Amino acid sequence: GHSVEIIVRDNCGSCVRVKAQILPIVEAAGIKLTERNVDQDASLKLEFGDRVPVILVDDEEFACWEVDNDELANALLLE
Amino acid sequence: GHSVEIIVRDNCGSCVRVKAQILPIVEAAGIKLTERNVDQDASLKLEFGDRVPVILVDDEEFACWEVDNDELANALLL
Repeated sequence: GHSVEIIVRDNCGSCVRVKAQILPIVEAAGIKLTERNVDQDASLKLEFGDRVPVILVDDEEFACWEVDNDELANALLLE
Repeated sequence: GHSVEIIVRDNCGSCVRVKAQILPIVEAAGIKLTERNVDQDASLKLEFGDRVPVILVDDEEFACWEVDNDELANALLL
């Protein structure tokens, strides 16, 4: 089994979208997703504030991020 | 004209994976992707060290990231 936690902040559309994207996968694993907010726990603002939202798997920051290749292509075809 | 840089650290599989994922896009644009390593440059570590890999387009921090659902599913479901 694994634990999964998302670290979010207030007024964070990216936080809400990432949560909605991962919920089916976490639920398929039989896991309860936990959520902590850097605007409530300053210890977390200090540790993670520069890169929220963060996903923790087994209480370790988990690298499950990819570049949007269409947004990257769009930037490169602009003058 | 454009530049693309990836900012990396040593022994980071996520840096290698992202570099491979973006390489065809940078090369479709006739651009040569460059690479700088925070473990070889202390200023660069101060700025980016805790959130590599970072992508710079025209020297600005590219913000359009998405969750890799299949990578998370792989880690949790197998």
